[PDB]
Amino acid sequence: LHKEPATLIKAIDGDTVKLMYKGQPMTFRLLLVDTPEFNEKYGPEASAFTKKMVENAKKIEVEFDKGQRTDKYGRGLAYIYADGKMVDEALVRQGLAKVAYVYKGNNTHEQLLRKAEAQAKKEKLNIWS
Ligand SMILES: Cc1cn([C@H]2C[C@H](OP(=O)(O)O)[C@@H](COP(=O)(O)O)O2)c(=O)[nH]c1=O
Ligand SMILES: [Ca+2]
Repeated sequence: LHKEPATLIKAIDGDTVKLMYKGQPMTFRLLLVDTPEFNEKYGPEASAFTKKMVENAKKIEVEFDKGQRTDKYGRGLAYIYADGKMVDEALVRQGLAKVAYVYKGNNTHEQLLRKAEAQAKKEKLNIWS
């Protein structure tokens, strides 16, 4: 896989962000995770966590997987990095997302994320508390 440039336009919630990619605004849905909706338990903390990560970053990057690059809603499907740290993984490591939506062909980072989830759960963090 390859990292490509993007710039933040706006934080949305725990697992969606609006980025400018190839000069066009698009909403990205983070691969292989599910955050709670803002209205649900840990939803606000997930949203805040992603927001801080993306807003504090000097360099945002998009990494597409091998599969589908857009979903049925028009959202970009990619892993998102903030100064080299994957947001998708970080949310899972902190117990603020579950590994989820694992589809054939877009699952390169599955086992990385599962390992993070196991550690969050062992620590009883947030969702796992
Ligand atoms: C993360 C992800 C979501 N989706 C679709 C499946 C779900 O459809 P439904 O809307 O029909 O439930 C929805 C979940 O996204 P959200 O968790 O953002 O709601 O987005 C994909 O198709 N591919 C993906 O990789
Ligand atoms: Ca969600």
